[PDB]
Amino acid sequence: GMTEYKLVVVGACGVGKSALTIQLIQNHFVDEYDPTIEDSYRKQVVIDGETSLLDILDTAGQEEYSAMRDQYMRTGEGFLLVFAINNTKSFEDIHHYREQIKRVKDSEDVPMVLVGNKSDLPSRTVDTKQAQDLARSYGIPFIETSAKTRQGVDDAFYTLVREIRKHK
Ligand SMILES: */C=C\C(=O)N1CC(N2CCN(C(=O)CNc3cc(C4(C)CC4)c(Cl)cc3O)CC2)C1
Ligand SMILES: Nc1nc2c(ncn2[C@@H]2O[C@H](COP(=O)(O)OP(=O)(O)O)[C@@H](O)[C@H]2O)c(=O)[nH]1
Ligand SMILES: [Mg+2]
Repeated sequence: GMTEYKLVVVGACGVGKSALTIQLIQNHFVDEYDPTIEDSYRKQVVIDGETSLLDILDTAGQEEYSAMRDQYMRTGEGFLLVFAINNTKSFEDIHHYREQIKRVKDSEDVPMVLVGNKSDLPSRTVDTKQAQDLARSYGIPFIETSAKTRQGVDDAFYTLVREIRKHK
């Protein structure tokens, strides 16, 4: 059929995973989205002239790391590592998410993008420099987003597709 990318949105509770997903899919900001609901949504896009379908998995719920769940996560082709720029713990968590993804994929070369969300807030506690430097050490792109204003949303997901398209 037509080209498909499975993109998995990860990161701590409350960082804006669901809001980023729904902004990408239907261009509206959701204020309240149940943190236990993990759903996927598919969107037709055109990225660098190539039509494709993005299958976006908005991860949620309990943090349980089992063989079956690992194998399910392994079906993701690229991962958005999302933290919130006003939540230092969510940034500290990022390496844990990354290491679990590498483990399940049996690869140190998995397509990923680091996303600092909630850029519209007055309350930053994570410096852009620190997140850029982390992403550089990982060899992956860094995007800042606001699911509220939509700034950076398409850049984050389309950058992740472009990372997948490099992947050997
Ligand atoms: C407040 C709820 C919420 O938004 N979230 C909890 C946090 N994660 C949800 C998804 N999750 C798991 O399902 C644990 N299993 C698991 C996850 C991964 C990832 C790191 C998500 C890719 C992998 Cl690779 C394997 C397995 O088994 C973690 C916590 C978001
Ligand atoms: N100001 C602001 N609030 C946001 C943004 N993204 C998410 N939120 C709010 O942050 C809370 C958590 O968002 P949610 O999408 O549920 O995060 P998730 O737990 O990672 O799925 C909600 O009240 C959202 O409306 C953002 O970019 N800016
Ligand atoms: Mg959610």
